[PDB]
Amino acid sequence: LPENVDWRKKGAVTPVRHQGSCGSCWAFSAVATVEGINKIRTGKLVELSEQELVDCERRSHGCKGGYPPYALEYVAKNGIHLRSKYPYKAKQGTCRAKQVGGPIVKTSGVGRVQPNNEGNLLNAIAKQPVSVVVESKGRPFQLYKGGIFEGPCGTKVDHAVTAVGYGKSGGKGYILIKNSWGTAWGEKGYIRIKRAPGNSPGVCGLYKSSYYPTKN
Ligand SMILES: [Hg+2]
Repeated sequence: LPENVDWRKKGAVTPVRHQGSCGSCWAFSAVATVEGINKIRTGKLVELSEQELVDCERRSHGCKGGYPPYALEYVAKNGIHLRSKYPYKAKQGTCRAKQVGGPIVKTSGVGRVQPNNEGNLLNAIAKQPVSVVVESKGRPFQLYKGGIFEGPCGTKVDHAVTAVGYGKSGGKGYILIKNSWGTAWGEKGYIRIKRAPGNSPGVCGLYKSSYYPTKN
């Protein structure tokens, strides 16, 4: 695979956002992967609506969490609106998907990374942004303000974020994660999580559950 990939270098990653007052990480992560395969297949970076998935993705639970593959299923069946035509309110509303103008971004299906294995994950990352899970409940994670993150954390994953790159940095393997906690957190909104090698739940269960949208 390439030894280092950064989708931000590619123009495939939109600015860091903030969830505000809502458990919508599932939606923000599915959004970010969909922006990325979007820019990769079409050349156009656009920002898409997290609020469409909070209000319309009925299998997820709004502002009380959700599941990145369901969201990704949602986009494959229904496509998904411009963040500007269906703006983010940080609470669960009724689904307005029908009433919103602008172009729909559409995908065709969902890719499941075979979990618990480093190279499977990077093979996916080396092709596009991937939705992954992490255990975020640990103080070290919530107070993370930069460096290669090795824990401590457990594998009780509770938070969906987006793998937007991976690489080696003054010799450690990491994965480059876009969080949705604002640019105040971590390295201006990103985290570099230590790569466990081969077959592993990953640092902080980083390998336990990886999905991406398929398109074009
Ligand atoms: Hg979360």
